[PDB]
Amino acid sequence: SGAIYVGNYRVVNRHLATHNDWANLVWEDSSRDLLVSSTTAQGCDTIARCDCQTGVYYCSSRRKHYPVSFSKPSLIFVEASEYYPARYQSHLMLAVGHSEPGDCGGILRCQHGVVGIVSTGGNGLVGFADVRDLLWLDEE
Ligand SMILES: Cc1cc(CNC(=O)c2cn(C)c3ccccc23)on1
Ligand SMILES: [Zn+2]
Repeated sequence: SGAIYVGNYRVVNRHLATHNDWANLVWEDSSRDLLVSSTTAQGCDTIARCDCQTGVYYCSSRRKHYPVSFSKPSLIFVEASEYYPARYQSHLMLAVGHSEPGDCGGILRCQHGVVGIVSTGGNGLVGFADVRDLLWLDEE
């Protein structure tokens, strides 16, 4: 579990969105595994605006933050899971690291801020849904 809290927005994995998230929907994209809902209180997280390929991610199944190198956001084939059939997921970055289904929502960050959240995994790889291209998260 986990979310990004920026301005009056809550960014979560679309497959973990609650009824309250859907009832207060701002934007959602199934191909990116992202859903954004509105909040009453303002958030503390800052979004990175860069093309970094190194950062640190939070792994709840180890209670640890790990430094990783990750690929640029791309269209990648993801194996079938409890939440999606086997399909191509867009704006996805991969790194070598541990992850389990429940690690979804853990933040990946760099020197400029939040880069994305854990979304996929298996076979010693961890995949992150990028949010750096969503410029509207900083305004409105
Ligand atoms: C132990 C162990 C090792 C693994 C292997 N990781 C996985 O299967 C998954 C890791 N993440 C972040 C996912 C998201 C959606 C669906 C599956 C996964 O799972 N349990
Ligand atoms: Zn950066």
